[PDB]
Amino acid sequence: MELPRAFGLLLHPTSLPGPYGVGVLGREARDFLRFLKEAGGRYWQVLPLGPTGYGDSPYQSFSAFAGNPYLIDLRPLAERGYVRLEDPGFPQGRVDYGLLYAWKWPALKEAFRGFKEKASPEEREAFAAFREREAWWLEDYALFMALKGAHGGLPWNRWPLPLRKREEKALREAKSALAEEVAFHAFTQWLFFRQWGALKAEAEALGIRIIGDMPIFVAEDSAEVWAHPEWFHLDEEGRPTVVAGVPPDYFSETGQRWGNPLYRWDVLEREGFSFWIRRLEKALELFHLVRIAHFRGFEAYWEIPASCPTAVEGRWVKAPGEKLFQKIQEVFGEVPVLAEDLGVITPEVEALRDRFGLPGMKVLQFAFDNGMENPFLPHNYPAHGRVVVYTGTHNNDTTLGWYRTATPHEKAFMARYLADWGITFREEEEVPWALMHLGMKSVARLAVYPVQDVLALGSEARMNYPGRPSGNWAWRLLPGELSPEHGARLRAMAEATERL
Ligand SMILES: OC[C@H]1O[C@H](O[C@H]2[C@H](O)[C@@H](O)[C@@H](O[C@H]3[C@H](O)[C@@H](O)[C@@H](O[C@H]4[C@H](O)[C@@H](O)[C@@H](O[C@H]5[C@H](O)[C@@H](O)[C@@H](O[C@H]6[C@H](O)[C@@H](O)[C@@H](O[C@H]7[C@H](O)[C@@H](O)[C@@H](O[C@H]8[C@H](O)[C@@H](O)[C@@H](O[C@H]9[C@H](O)[C@@H](O)[C@@H](O[C@H]%10[C@H](O)[C@@H](O)[C@@H](O[C@H]%11[C@H](O)[C@@H](O)[C@@H](O[C@H]%12[C@H](O)[C@@H](O)[C@@H](O[C@H]%13[C@H](O)[C@@H](O)[C@@H](O[C@H]%14[C@H](O)[C@@H](O)[C@@H](O[C@H]%15[C@H](O)[C@@H](O)[C@@H](O[C@H]%16[C@H](O)[C@@H](O)[C@@H](O[C@H]%17[C@H](O)[C@@H](O)CO[C@@H]%17CO)O[C@@H]%16CO)O[C@@H]%15CO)O[C@@H]%14CO)O[C@@H]%13CO)O[C@@H]%12CO)O[C@@H]%11CO)O[C@@H]%10CO)O[C@@H]9CO)O[C@@H]8CO)O[C@@H]7CO)O[C@@H]6CO)O[C@@H]5CO)O[C@@H]4CO)O[C@@H]3CO)O[C@@H]2CO)[C@H](O)[C@@H](O)[C@@H]1O
Repeated sequence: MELPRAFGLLLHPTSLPGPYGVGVLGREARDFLRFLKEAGGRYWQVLPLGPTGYGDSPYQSFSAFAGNPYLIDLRPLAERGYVRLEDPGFPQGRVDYGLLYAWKWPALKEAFRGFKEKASPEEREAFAAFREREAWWLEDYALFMALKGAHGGLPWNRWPLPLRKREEKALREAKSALAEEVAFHAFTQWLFFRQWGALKAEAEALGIRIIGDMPIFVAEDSAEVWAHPEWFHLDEEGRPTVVAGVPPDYFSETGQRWGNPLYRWDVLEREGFSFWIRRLEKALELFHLVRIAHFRGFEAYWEIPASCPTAVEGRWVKAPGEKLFQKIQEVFGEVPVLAEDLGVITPEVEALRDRFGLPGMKVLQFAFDNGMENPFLPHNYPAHGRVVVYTGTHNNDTTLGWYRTATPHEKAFMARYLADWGITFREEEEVPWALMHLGMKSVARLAVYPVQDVLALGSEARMNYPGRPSGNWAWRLLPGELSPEHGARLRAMAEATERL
C-alpha cells in the first residue's frame, strides 16, 4: 500500500456533537472533516460501524455487513416532513444508550411511516434499488432484526426451533407476517449507507482517507451465524462448542474468555474464503483502509471449550492466514488492511504481516513501563516506517487520565525520554500534547490521535474501560469544543515533523 507520511484523528461518529442524543452522519460530521482538513490531517479513523446490542459495544454487532441505525441523522427526514422530533431529555456530552434505545427506534419507525406516505416516487426508487442490490445479506439481516423484536430481544439460538434452524416454511411465513418490520429495517440500512456515502464523498473531496475497523471474530447473536451455521463450531441447539479468547501467558494468570464463536477454517478454505472476501468487499465500500482487531488470529487462535468458565484449558489452533491473504491480494490487487498486532506476537505473525506489507501499530501509553528495549518507544520503530502510532486507543484511558494513574517509574521514564527528544513540560495538562509531539517526531508513517488527547481531557472522556460493565462508548464532543486554535496547533506540529 505504502502510506504517505501524515497524521489523522480517531473519532467514532457517536462522539460527534449535535442534537437528539448521539453523533450522527450529518452536518457536524462534515464540520469535523473540515476541521481535520484545516489542521492538515489526512486520515479519519472510526470504530466498527455495525448495529449494536446489549452493552453498546461496536465489537459485538448483530451483523458483519449492516450499519448502525443509531448513526442515522433524523434532521433531513424531519426537514422533509417524515417525522416530528422533540428531545426527551438527553444529556449533552454523553450518549444515554438506554434512552436512545427507547426513543430513537420509535422515531425511525415514524419516519418510515411518514416516508411511505410522502417519499416521492424518486426517493422510493432509490430505496427499492438498494434492497435489490444488497439482498444477498439484507434479507437475512432484516428478518433477523424483525424476529428479534417479535421475540422480545432473545438471541436467535433461543427462538423456536423451526425459526432457529431456518425451516423453509417457517421463514417464508414469518417473512409474510413481519413484512412491514422487515421493510422497516431495510429502510434503516438504506438511510445509513446513503448518509455514509455522502460523508465518504466529502472526505474524498477534502483529501481525507477513512480508516475503519472490524473484529476478526463475529458475534454469537448475529444474522450471519444464524443463517450460515456451517461456518462455525456450533452444536445442534445452535450454541458454540468452543469460544474465542487468549491464554494466560506471563502477563495474566487467567487469560481471557471472549465467548465469540470460532470459524471452521477448513470450511471457509473449501469455499475459497467467500465470507471473508465479501466481508472485506463491503468494508471497502465504506473505508479506504480496514483495521482488523486481533490480527494474530489469522495465523493461530486460542480455542476454549465452551463449558469452561476461564481460558486456562484451551489450545492453540493454526489458521490458514497465508492462503487467505494470498486470496485477498488476488481478488483486490492489494491488501488494504491494518494489523492490530498489540500484545506479544510470534515470528509467524510478524512474517504474515510483513509478507503482505501490512502496517502494524504502536501505542505510546505502553512505552514507559520497562527499559529502552520496549518496542513502543519511537527509536525502536522499523526504518521502513509501516506502522501507525497512537497515544492510546479506544480501550485506553485518555493520555491525561493515564498519566494521572501511571506508576512513578512510568512517569519519571516518560519525562526523561521526552527530554532526550527535546520535549519538556511543566504541568500535567501538557502531557497529552507532549506525547503527541513525540509520536509525530517518530519515523511512523502515520500518527493517529484520539480527539480527547487533542483536547487534553481527563478520564471522564475515556471511550472504553475494558471489564467495566457500564458507561462505555458514550463520550461525546460538545459544540465548539474542538476549536480552530486546536487545528492550527496540530497543523504547526505536522509542519514541524514533515507530515503535511
Ligand atoms: O448485582 C447483580 C445484578 O445484576 C443484574 O443487573 C446488572 C446487569 O447484569 C449488568 O449488565 C448491568 O446492567 C447495566 C448495563 O451495564 C448498562 O449497559 C445498561 O444497559 C443498557 C444497555 O447497555 C443498552 O444496550 C440497552 O440494552 C438493550 C439492548 O440494546 C437490546 O439489544 C436488547 O438486548 C438484548 C440483546 O440484543 C440480546 O443479545 C440479549 O442480550 C443478552 C445476551 O443474549 C446474553 O448472552 C447476555 O449478554 C452476554 C453476552 O452474550 C456475552 O457474550 C458477554 O458479552 C460481554 C462480555 O462478557 C464483556 O466482557 C463485554 O465485552 C466487551 C468488552 O468489555 C469491551 O472492552 C470490548 O472489548 C473489545 C475491545 O474493545 C476491542 O478493542 C478488542 O480488544 C481485544 C484485542 O483486539 C485483542 O487483540 C486482545 O488484546 C489483548 C492481548 O491479546 C493480550 O495479550 C494483552 O496484551 C497486553 C498485555 O497483557 C500487557 O501487559 C501489555 O504488554 C505490553 C507491555 O506493557 C510493554 O512493556 C511491552 O512489553 C515488552 C517490554 O517492554 C520489553 O522490555 C520486553 O520485555 C521482556 C524483557 O525485556 C525481559 O527482561 C523479560 O521478558 C520480557 C518479555 O519478553 O518485551 C516486551 C514484549 O514485547 O509490550 C507489551 C506487549 O504489547 O499490553 C498488551 C497489549 O494490550 O491484552 C490485550 C488487550 O486486552 O484482546 C482484546 C480484548 O481483551 O476486542 C474486544 C472484544 O473481543 O467489547 C466487548 C464486547 O464487544 O461486554 C460484552 C457484551 O457487550 O456477556 C454478556 C453479559 O454481560 O445477556 C444479555 C442481556 O443481559 O438479550 C437482550 C435482552 O435485553 O435489549 C436491551 C434492553 O433490554 O439498554 C440498557 C439500559 O436500558 O444499564 C444496565 C442497568 O440498567 O448492571 C446491572 C446492575 O445495575 C440484575 O439485573 C440485577 O437484578 C442484579 O442485582
